[PDB]
Amino acid sequence: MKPYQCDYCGRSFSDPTSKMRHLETHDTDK
Ligand SMILES: [Zn+2]
Repeated sequence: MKPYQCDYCGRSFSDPTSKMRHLETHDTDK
């Protein structure tokens, strides 16, 4: 078991897919 957590969020995603979208769409400054 290894939680796919976000380095900035501290939130553990149990799925690499949504942890992926969440990490790439984190780039929503504009
Ligand atoms: Zn995040």
